[PDB]
Amino acid sequence: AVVTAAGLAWLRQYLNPMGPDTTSVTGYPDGSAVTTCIADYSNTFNVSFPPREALYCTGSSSSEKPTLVDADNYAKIDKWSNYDITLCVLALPMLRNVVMLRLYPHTPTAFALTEQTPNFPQRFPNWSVYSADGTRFNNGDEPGYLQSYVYLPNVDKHLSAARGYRLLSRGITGIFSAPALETQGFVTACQYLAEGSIQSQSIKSDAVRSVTVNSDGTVKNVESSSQTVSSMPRYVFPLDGDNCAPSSLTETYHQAYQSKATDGFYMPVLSSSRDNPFHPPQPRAIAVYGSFLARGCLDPVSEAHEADGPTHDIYRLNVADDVAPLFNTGVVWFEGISPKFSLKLKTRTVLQYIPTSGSVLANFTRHEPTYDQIALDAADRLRNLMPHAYPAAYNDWGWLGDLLDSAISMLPGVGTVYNIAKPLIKPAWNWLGNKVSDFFGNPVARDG
Amino acid sequence: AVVTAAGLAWLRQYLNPMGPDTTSVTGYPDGSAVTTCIADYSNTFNVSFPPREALYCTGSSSSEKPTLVDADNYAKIDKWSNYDITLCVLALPMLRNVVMLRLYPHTPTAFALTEQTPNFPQRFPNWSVYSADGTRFNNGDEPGYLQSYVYLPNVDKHLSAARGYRLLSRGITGIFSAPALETQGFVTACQYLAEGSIQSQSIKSDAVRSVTVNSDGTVKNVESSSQTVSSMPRYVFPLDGDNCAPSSLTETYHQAYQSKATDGFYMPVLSSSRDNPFHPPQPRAIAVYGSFLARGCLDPVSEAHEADGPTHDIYRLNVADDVAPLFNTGVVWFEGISPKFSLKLKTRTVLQYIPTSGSVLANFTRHEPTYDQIALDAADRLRNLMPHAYPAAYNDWGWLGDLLDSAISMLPGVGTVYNIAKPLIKPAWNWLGNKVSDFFGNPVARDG
Amino acid sequence: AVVTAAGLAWLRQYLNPMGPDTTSVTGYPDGSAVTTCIADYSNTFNVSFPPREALYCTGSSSSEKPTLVDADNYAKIDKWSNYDITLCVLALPMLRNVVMLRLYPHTPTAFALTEQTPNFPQRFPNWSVYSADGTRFNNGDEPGYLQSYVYLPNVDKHLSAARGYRLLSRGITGIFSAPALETQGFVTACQYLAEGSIQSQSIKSDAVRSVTVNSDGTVKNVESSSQTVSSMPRYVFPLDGDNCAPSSLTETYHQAYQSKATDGFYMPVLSSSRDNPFHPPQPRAIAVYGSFLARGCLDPVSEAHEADGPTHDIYRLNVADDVAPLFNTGVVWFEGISPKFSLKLKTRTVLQYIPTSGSVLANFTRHEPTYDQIALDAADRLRNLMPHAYPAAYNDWGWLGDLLDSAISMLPGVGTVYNIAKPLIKPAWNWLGNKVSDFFGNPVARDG
Amino acid sequence: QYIPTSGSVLANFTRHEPTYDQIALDAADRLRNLMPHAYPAAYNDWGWLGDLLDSAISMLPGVGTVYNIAKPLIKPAWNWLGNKVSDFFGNPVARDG
Amino acid sequence: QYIPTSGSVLANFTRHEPTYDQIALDAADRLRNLMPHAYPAAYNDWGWLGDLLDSAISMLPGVGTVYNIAKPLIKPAWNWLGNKVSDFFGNPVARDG
Repeated sequence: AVVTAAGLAWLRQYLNPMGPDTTSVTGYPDGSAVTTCIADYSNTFNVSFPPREALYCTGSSSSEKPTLVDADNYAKIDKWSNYDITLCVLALPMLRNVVMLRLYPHTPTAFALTEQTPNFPQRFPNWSVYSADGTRFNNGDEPGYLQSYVYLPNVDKHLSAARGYRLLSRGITGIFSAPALETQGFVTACQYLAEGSIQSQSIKSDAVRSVTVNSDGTVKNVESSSQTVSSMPRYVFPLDGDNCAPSSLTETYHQAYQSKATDGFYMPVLSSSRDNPFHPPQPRAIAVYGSFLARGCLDPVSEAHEADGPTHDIYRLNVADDVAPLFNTGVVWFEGISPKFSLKLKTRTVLQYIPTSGSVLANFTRHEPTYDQIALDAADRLRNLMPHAYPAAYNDWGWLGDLLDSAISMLPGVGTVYNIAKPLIKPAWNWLGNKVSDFFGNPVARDG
Repeated sequence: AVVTAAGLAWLRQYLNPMGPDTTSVTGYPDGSAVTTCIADYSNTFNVSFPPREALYCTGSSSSEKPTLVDADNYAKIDKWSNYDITLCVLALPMLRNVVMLRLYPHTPTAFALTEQTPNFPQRFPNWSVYSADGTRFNNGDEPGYLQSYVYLPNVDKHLSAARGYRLLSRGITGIFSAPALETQGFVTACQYLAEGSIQSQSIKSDAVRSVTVNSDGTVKNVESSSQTVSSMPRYVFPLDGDNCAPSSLTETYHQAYQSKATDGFYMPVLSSSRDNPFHPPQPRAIAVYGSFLARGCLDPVSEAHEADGPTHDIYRLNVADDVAPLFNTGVVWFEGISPKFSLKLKTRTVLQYIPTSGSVLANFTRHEPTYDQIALDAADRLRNLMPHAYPAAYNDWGWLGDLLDSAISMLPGVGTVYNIAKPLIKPAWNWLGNKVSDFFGNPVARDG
Repeated sequence: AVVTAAGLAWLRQYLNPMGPDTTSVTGYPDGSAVTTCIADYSNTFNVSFPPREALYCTGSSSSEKPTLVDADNYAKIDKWSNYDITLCVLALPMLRNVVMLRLYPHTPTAFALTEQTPNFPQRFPNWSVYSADGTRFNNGDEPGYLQSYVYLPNVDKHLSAARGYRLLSRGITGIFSAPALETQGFVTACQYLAEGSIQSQSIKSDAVRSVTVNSDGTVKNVESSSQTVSSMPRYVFPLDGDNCAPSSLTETYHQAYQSKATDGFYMPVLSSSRDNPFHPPQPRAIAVYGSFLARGCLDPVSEAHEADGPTHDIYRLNVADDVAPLFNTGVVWFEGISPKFSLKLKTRTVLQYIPTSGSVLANFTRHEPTYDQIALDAADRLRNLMPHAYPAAYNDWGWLGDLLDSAISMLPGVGTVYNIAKPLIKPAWNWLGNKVSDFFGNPVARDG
Repeated sequence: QYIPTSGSVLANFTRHEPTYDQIALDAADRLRNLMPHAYPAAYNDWGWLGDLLDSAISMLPGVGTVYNIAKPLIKPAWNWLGNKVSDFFGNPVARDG
Repeated sequence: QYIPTSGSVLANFTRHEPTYDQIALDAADRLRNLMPHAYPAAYNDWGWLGDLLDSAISMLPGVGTVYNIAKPLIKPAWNWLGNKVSDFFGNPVARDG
C-alpha cells in the first residue's frame, strides 16, 4: 500500500534516465522471478558539419560497388555551409541504431523518405547523401540532405547472447554549442507513439509469355503469373512523415518542448503502455510506412481494381533491428543553426536481459525480482503529463520524486494512507520567454 | 475519487449515443494532451423496397463494363414483393460504410457471403443483386438477395485530413413503419466482438512449362513456380457468418434484444475493450473470414499436403475502409416484414480527430484533455450488463446516469465515498410480452 | 470487496487443475453474459519404450507412400535400450495435441528441430524417428530420437461445433515408475511464455529463362520472377529451442522444479496474462521459430542484400491446431532414465465453449455469468510466485486457498476488509534434499 | 437427466451434486392437482410462484412446518376469455400483452 | 459563428450550448465607448481586464447588482509615446517589450 524503494528507483530512472542521481540501475518492478542482467549503455557523439571524406552516395552508383564517396560535388554542400541549416534527429524505438541524424540546407515541409531502398546506410561518423527531389543521390545530382544512423555496437553484441530483453529506459541529450555571435537558432522536441507492426507490402509478380512457333513446338504458354502477392515481412513504423514538420508538431502536442537552440534538449523517451514484458531478440528489416496514391476499392470498382486498392507506400530503411515495442518515437528539430555548430549527443539506454546459458551476460546477473504495483500505476498516470523534453542542462528535478511521484502515488485507486501530500497544479513550460513554472508553481531560474 | 462532469458526459454519450440529452459532445477521458477535434455525424436514410432503376448486378456481366442494371429480371423480385420478406443490417466497425443493408425473400439459415469478389458494390440508394446459390448475379440468373452499403461521405473527407482518429461512440436507430394491417413481423438485435486483424490468405502461383523442341533450342524450362504464397494483406473480420442466423443469436447471447417489428430498434454499439488509443488512418481492403474445407495437416500427412492445410476462405467485400478496433459488430434481423415497409435508419457516429496542420479540422479544435479514471472503469464494468438494443423509441433512460452510473461507480476497487448508492438488481427486458423491468425493478410502461 | 465462491472455485481449478477437491467445474469469472458450455477432458497414456511395430520413419522414403515402419533398423534402437535414456515432454499451448513426447539416447544439448517438414507425424501410440544429424530419417540412416504427439480426439470433435472457446486450465501429471534397482534418474520442469503469432516466412520465387532461337521465334523472355515473397501464414511459436536444454532451464528460472525421477511431476500450466477472452476456432499450421544464419542488413549492405537479411528459420511441425494464446509453454526432461521405464501421463484440460446452434454442445450449456474481479487480480498476483511443477503425488495443497489465496487476496489495491490474514514468506522447494517449506514456513513431510 | 455411458460424449459434461430435498417432492405432489393446465403464451415470471405459492404450500405437507402462517391460499379464477383473471392469492392479472 | 447547411462540412463540427447571458451583452455595450482603439503589439493578457474591469462594470447596468461595491473606476491615460501609461484603475504599465 506504499511505493517500495526499488519501485521508486525504477520510476526515477524511467522518468529521468540521465539525471545525476541515477547511479544505481534497477529493473522493471513486476517480480518476473527470472535471472536477469541489466545493461547500461552510455554513449557520446560529437556531430558537426561532415567533411567530404565521410560523405557517401546512396544512388545506384554505389549499388554493387561498395560505398562511393562524393566525386567532389562537395562544392554544393559547402554552398549549404554558406547559409543557416537545419538538423533533425529521429529517435525510433530501435534498440541499436539509437537515433537517425539528418541535415538539411533549410527546413523541410515534411520528413520525406526515399522510395527506392538506399545503398549502404552509414553509421554516424559517415553520412549518406540524398537528392533534393526525394530520391537517392548519385554523383552529379543535386544533394538534398544528409542522413546517418547512430549505432551502438555493444548493444548488438549483447543482444546476440540473450533469451529475451526489454527496454527499461532511454534518454537522449543534445548539448548544443556554436561560435559566439552565431548562437542563433531554435529547437523543438516531441514524442509520440508510432506503434509499429510486422507487415508485408503488396507487390506484383510477372506473367510469363512464351510463343512457341516451331512446327511441332506450338505450346504458347501465355499463362499470367502477374498476380498480387505479399513481399517480405518487415517491421513497419507508422510515423506520419508528412506531419513531422516542426510547426505541425508544436501545434499538435501540448507537451512538445520549444526553446532557443543554445538550450539544447534532453528527451527521456517514455513508454506508451503499462506493462513491459520480455521479448526474444527478433532483428527484422525496418521500414517506415508512407501514404497511398490510388484510391482503389475506396470507390465502387471491379475485381480487377481490388488489387490496386489503398496500398500504402512502404519505405525500406535498409536497416535491420529489433525494436522496443510500446515506446514513444522522439523527434527534435534544430532550425536556423549556424552551419559551424557542434552538437554533443549523449544517449543513455538501460535495458534488461535474460542471459543465455554460457554467454557473457551470465557472469553479471543480479537477482531481486522486486514487485511494486504502485510504481507501475504511477508511471501510467504520469505518462500523459510529463513534458516531452527539457533543456539540455535541466537535470536533478527538485519536483521529481519526493514531490511529484509522492503527490501522484496517492491518486491511484484509493491505495492511499497519507491524507494529503501536496496540491498539484498545471505547470507552464515556457522556455522561450523565461516564464517556467514546475508542477507545484515554483519557478525555474535559469541554471545555464 | 469521484467521477467528474466530463467523464460522466462521455459515459452518457457512449452508452446512449442518440439520447435526447446528449447535446454536448465530449472526448475520451484519458488526458491525451493533444489538440483534438470531435466530429458528430448524424445521418438519416429512408430504406424501402428498391425499384428496378436502383438495382445493379454483381456478376461477371458488369466486370469491365460499369454497373449494369437488371435486364428486367425485376419480375422475380416483384414475386418477392408478393410475400413477406426479411431485412438484415450488419453494422461492422468500419468508419465509413456505417452499415450493410441486406434484403432476403425469406429468412436465411446463415449470413452467406459470395466467394468471388463482387463488382461495384453499391452505396445505399442503389443495391446490388446476388444469386440464390450464393454466387454473384448476372442477368438471367435466380436472384437470391439484395445488398447495399450505407456510406457516409463526410467521414471519408475528414479522415483524409487527420493525423489520427478514434471512434468515440456509434448508435443506430431503426424507426420501422408499414401500412396498417401489415405491421406483422419480428426484430432481433445482437452485438458481439468480431476482432479483425490484418491477414493475407494463402494462394498459389503458376508453374511455367516451356518445351523448346528446336534443333538448337532444347532448353525445356519445366521449372515449377506453382508454390504457395501469401496474397494481399486485408483487414479480415472473423464474424461467424454461419452462425449469424437470428435464432442462433437469440439463444446464444442473453443481452440480445427481441421484439415485434413495429418497435424498431436502437443499438448503441459498445467498445469491447478498456482503452481507446488514437490510430493513424489506414484504409485497407475489408474481407470477412469464412470456414475451411480441406482438413490438410489437421491429420498426419506428407509435406505436399502441408500446403492444403486448414486454409480458411476469405470473402473479399471489394470495399476499402479503416475500422474502429475493439468495437462490437452489431446485427439486426427483421423477419416477416411486409414488403411495402419503410425503415428510417438514423446513425450517429461521434469520433475524435487529431487535425493535420493546415487542414480543415484545424479550425474547429477544442482543447480540454480531461482525465477521469472512474469513468473508464465504470464503462468497462457496464459493458457486460447493458442490453444489446432497445426499442426505437426508448431514449432518455431514467435509470441511466444518476442511478445506474452512480450505483456502479462505487463498485470499482474501493474508490468509494458514498456508503451505499442504490441496490442493483437483474433487469428483465421482455419487450415481446410487455413485462419490462429496468436495473432497479421499476417497470417500463409503453412510451410508443 | 470480497472473493466470491465461484471466483474462488475458478482460482482453485486454475492453480490446481488435478487436485482431488476440484470436482465441480466452473468458468472464467468475467460475467460474459453468454451461453457457455464447459468441457473437462481427462486422459491417461501409458508411455514406455516403443516396440518396432509402432515406429515410423519421416524421411522422403515415406513421402508419397503412407507411413513406413522401420525396416528393422530397430537394432540400433535396441542399442539405445542397452544404456540409460532421456525423455522430454513439450507442452505447447495447442488445444489438441496436448503434449509432444520425445525420446533420446542421451541428453541433447538443445531442443533441435528438423529443417525439412516431416512426413506423417504420429499420434502417441506410434512414434516417428529422426536422424542423429538433425534431419528426417529414412531407413538405413542413424536414428537420433523418437517423437510423437499426444492427441485428444474429443477436443477436435467439440472444437468443430463452437462459435468460440477459451482455455480455462490445463494440468499434466507424470506418474513415473521403473523396475526396482533401476529407479535412477532426474526430472526437471519449467514453464515460460512463448508468445506465438501468425507469421509467414520469407521465401523466393523462380526466374523464368526462355531462349527462343527460332527464325521467327526470338522472344527470349529472360524475365526474373526470382524475387522474395511471403510463404503461407502459420502460427509460429518462439520457443528458444537452442536454450531448452535441462541445465539452462534450471539455472534460468527460479520456479523451475527439480527432483529425482521417481517423484514424477505435476505441471499446472498457467496463463501469462490477466484477461482470457473468447476466440473463434482457427486451426492453423503450427511452426516453431528458429534462428537466423546470414546477418544480411544487420550490416551496411546494398539493395540486393536487403533480401537475405536476418530471416529466421521456421521449422514446420506438419501439425495443424488452434492455440490457447497467453498460456505458458511447459517442458519437462527426464535424464538417466532406465530404458524399461513406464510413465503414466494424465492430462486434464478444462475449457469453455460458446455452443453453435443445433450443435451437440447446445445440450449441455450451464448459465451463470458470475463476475469476480478479485479472483482475476489474485491470479495475476500469484502467477509470478507459484512453482512451475510439483512432485507427481503432491496434490491437495494445505496452503492453497484458505491460506495462500486468502493471504494474497488482501494485497490487491487496498480492497481489503480483514486487517491481517497471515504473513507470507518465501517458500523453499528443495525436493532433491527433502528440505521443502511451503509459503508459510510449514514443512512438507514426504507423502509418497 | 442422463447417466453417461463411459467414454461417451456426455461423460465430458457431468455435474455432481446429489442434492436431497424431500419437501420439494412433497410440494410438487401437492401442487400437481391445482396448477392450471396452460397459460397464455406471454404469461411467464409468475409473481405468485415460488416465494408465495411454493412457500405457502410447503407448510401444508404433514406438519413439517416452522413458520406459523405464510399466506392464505384461495381458489384462483383463470377466466382468460373475459379478462377476469385472479391468481391463487386474489391478486388480479392485468393484461401483459 | 455559422449555421451549418445540411450535409456540408461544417455539420461535422457543430457544438451545441445555446447559452444565454444578458449581463454580458449589457456590459459589452457599456464598455464599447471606453476601450482604447488599439494597444502596442506586445500588450496582451491585460491584468485589469475581466476580474477587475468587467467585474467593476458589470455592476453598473441597471441595478442588476448584488456585490455592494467592486472597485472604483477611473479614467485611464494611454500615453504610449511618453511612457506614462495608466490603466483603468490607476495602476501603471511598466514596459513589457
